[PDB]
Amino acid sequence: GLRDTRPGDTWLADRSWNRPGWTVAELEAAKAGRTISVVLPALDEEDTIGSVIDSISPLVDGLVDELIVLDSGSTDDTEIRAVAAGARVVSREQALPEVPIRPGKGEALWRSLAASRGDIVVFVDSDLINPHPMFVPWLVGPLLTGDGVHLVKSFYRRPLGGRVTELVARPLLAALRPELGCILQPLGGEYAATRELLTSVPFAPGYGVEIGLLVDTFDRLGLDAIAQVNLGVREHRNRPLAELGAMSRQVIATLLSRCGIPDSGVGLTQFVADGPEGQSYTQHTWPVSLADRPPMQAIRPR
Amino acid sequence: GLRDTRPGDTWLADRSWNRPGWTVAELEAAKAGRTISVVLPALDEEDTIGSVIDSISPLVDGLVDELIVLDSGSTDDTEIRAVAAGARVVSREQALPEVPIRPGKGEALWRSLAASRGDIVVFVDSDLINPHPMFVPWLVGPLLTGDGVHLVKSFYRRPLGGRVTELVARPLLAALRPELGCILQPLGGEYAATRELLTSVPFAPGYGVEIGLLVDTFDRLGLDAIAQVNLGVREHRNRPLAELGAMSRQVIATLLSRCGIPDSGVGLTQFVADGPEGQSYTQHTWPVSLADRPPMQAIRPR
Ligand SMILES: O=c1ccn([C@@H]2O[C@H](COP(=O)(O)OP(=O)(O)O[C@H]3O[C@H](CO)[C@@H](O)[C@H](O)[C@H]3O)[C@@H](O)[C@H]2O)c(=O)[nH]1
Ligand SMILES: O=c1ccn([C@@H]2O[C@H](COP(=O)(O)OP(=O)(O)O[C@H]3O[C@H](CO)[C@@H](O)[C@H](O)[C@H]3O)[C@@H](O)[C@H]2O)c(=O)[nH]1
Ligand SMILES: [Mn+2]
Ligand SMILES: [Mn+2]
Repeated sequence: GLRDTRPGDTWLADRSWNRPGWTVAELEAAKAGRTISVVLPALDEEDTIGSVIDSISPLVDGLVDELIVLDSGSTDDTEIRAVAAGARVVSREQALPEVPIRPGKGEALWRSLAASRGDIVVFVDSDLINPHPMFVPWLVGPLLTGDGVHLVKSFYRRPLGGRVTELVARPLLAALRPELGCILQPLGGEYAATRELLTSVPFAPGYGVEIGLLVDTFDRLGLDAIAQVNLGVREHRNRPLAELGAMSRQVIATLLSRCGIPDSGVGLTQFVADGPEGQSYTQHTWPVSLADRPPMQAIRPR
Repeated sequence: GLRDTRPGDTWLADRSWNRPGWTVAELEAAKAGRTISVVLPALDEEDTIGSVIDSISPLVDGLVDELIVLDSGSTDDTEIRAVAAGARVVSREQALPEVPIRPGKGEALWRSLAASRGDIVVFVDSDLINPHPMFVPWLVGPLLTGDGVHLVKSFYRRPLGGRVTELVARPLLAALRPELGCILQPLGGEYAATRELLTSVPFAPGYGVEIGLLVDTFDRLGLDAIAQVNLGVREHRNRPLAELGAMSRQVIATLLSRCGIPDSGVGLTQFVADGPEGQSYTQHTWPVSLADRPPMQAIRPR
């Protein structure tokens, strides 16, 4: 199965693979009643976002019913450059105005549930350098085929998550939810899920949103509702070791909470070397949230 | 305090620093009755070990009462090259013959308790490229000064643990034992402890030995028994991402166990890309142990 896989191949819970022999035109006919929304979380991506949107543009009005970019309060020219790419911009404020704004990616995705209409929601990051046009078709594929799959996770390859995936998320999963050891990229920003699922689960804060979702899906619906799809090659912003430490802490906090383990709520305090010889250390404490958002069905029922 | 630190500076639990104004000759007079043993764990280090031993050689017969290299079953010429460096070689077999051998670094250090005699034991890794001669004096310093310190941990700087320290150990500590957030390098192979402490605590398997020790020390004796000392510059073997994943898993397993959290015992399964395009994946499952060794006082009481 994993001895030969092509960009598009689907893996089911029961160690079974499937090669997709359809087109964008074929999947659209397999919809019938069900609608697809694509959401792009964005916090200052004025350089990359244009190219991201253009790859998805031809899908709109056909397969994709609506393309939405969720603005996490960008201070640069992201808001104006997204419109010029032919995308609809919805900020956190207008996505759900009657609930106060909280920082983090988890919020953005949670708020986008209220902002979107589609029966199926697809998330794609807006910092992707050259995304392949077939990304969205590949993610929706396993959902349109009737069997009871609610969450589609993607796996990718670095060109010629990263470290945090391989050292934090995956080993911790092996320790706490061993069944999810078959997930290759648990913290993948590119994934698709049905509204029925998304609106019934709580949404983890910050960078904990993905791993929270994965575990929540597995705990309620079992492994049989989760599928994996090969995308091929992924590339985005190169995060410094300092940032990765913070993200790890949030991934830990989110995963520990989903497993009924009390997390301290104490932020990761880092010690960055000042001078060349490491003569002194600058103390840096990243914030960590243990506050989930309630299932959207509790706030604004579809 | 951390605004200006020199190689040798000691940090106490109560956020207090001390600059060591003594020599190797001065500390030796401050011993009186108490003895020091230095242990070097070694599993195939035939290139580095000679240089490691030579740095510690002049301390023997004076400050260091005995220098012991604990052989973890090296297949190369480590066993013969260690003797030629003027070091005493004790394998796992002869360190404690009446207990069957288990693989991993944790075993090596546990067995070395039975093999060593000193009231104070100092551990230094044998894969260190150019260790500073003052390493051992710096580690024993806070122990010889009477106040109730039982474990001395070192911090270092990369030249011009690594990732696992910063992404796994430290954030997880912040989550589970928040007080140990002030520890800079929790997985440091260079450290010193009193026999009274070492023989009363269980010894974690594999690369979990250090973090297990740190937590066990903190849980029983509190933060007041743990001190930190600057060493300056450290360098060793550059471990590939695959290995680091395994180590992380063991660090997690060990830390989770010390916190009364049940670990699955399921090994981390990794997916390494085969070809250039990542056309297929090779499945690789590292072993993980949840088996501590009992306190040495239970096996061979000093
Ligand atoms: O407060 C925020 C922070 C980020 N983002 C957006 O989310 C996407 C991914 O953010 P990024 O910081 O680049 O994620 P990474 O640091 O690379 O972390 C990786 O792993 C995370 C943990 O699951 C995922 O959330 C990410 O998609 C994935 O890229 C980007 O388009 C951002 O604009 C927001 O909308 N709001
Ligand atoms: O089964 C083993 C494995 C290793 N070692 C020795 O232990 C030392 C450190 O091993 P290494 O694999 O180089 O450690 P790292 O992968 O670099 O891990 C870092 O972080 C670990 C987690 O605490 C510490 O054990 C290490 O000292 C520290 O170098 C070396 O002298 C080895 O010869 C053994 O004696 N037996
Ligand atoms: Mn990114
Ligand atoms: Mn090493």
